[PDB]
Amino acid sequence: GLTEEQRMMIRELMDAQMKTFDTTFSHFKNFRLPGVAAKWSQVRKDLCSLKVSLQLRGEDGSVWNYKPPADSGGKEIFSLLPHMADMSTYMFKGIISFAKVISYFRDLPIEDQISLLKGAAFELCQLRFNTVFNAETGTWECGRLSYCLEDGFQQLLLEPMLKFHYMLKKLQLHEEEYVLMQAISLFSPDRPGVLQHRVVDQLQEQFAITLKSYIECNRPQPAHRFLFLKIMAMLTELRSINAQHTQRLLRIQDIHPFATPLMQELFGITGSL
Ligand SMILES: C/C1=C/C(=O)c2c(C)coc2C/C(C)=C/CC1
Repeated sequence: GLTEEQRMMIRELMDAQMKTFDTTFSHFKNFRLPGVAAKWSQVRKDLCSLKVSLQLRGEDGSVWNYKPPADSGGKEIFSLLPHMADMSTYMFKGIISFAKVISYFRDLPIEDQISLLKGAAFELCQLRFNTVFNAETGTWECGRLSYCLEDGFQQLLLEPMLKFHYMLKKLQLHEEEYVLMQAISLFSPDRPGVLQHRVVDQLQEQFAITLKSYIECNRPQPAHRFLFLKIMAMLTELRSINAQHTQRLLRIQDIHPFATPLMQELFGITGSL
């Protein structure tokens, strides 16, 4: 029940997703691993919000498992930051590649392309991570790497990022709906520095209309009443989570540098003290 324009739009997004989302993480390699005054108090609270163990399954069948330390007043809270920076960077590269495939995106001026990616890279990363999230085990399954939430569940949903992943996974979205959420997030006209606000706003509206129509044509079930509005509310929440985590990372970065050059570029860090 979609127009030909809407069908081609979804096709171009799915194509970009297929080409740029390495769902097995096969090419995530050479990453770092944890080694074998009121600022610090808040950096202490900032880091304890995402507490995961790490599993690495080798091709040979071997398994390495890392359990993180407890917070005990020292630098041990930073042990996983280089690894997560390498992951973030790998994911960001895929997101940048995704955007550059999309015709609606490459037709924007280069300055707006950069402003949009700076604004949304983190959000599209989280949308992709949600598709590998296992809500039954509290684990993001990234091919041969697994990230498992330390253990109750009601106390984990207090952290906005974790509640987001559980609540989004519960909607049981299709691949097509995930990629339309990525586009809606990517084409946000009100990111800092955007100049073609009107063109970007018009593109975002078309992506949201496509998503609304996709759901109407393919989801008649009572469980999916208001699904479009639930998705748009999650995107609003994702934007809030994005803002929280940008401030959170800039605080950590300020006392304990860890951002890769790509992250610095995305977060506006110039390289000068
Ligand atoms: C909440 C959370 C953190 C992240 O969003 C990132 C980022 C960003 C990079 O690596 C991770 C680890 C990962 C397995 C994802 C979900 C857990």
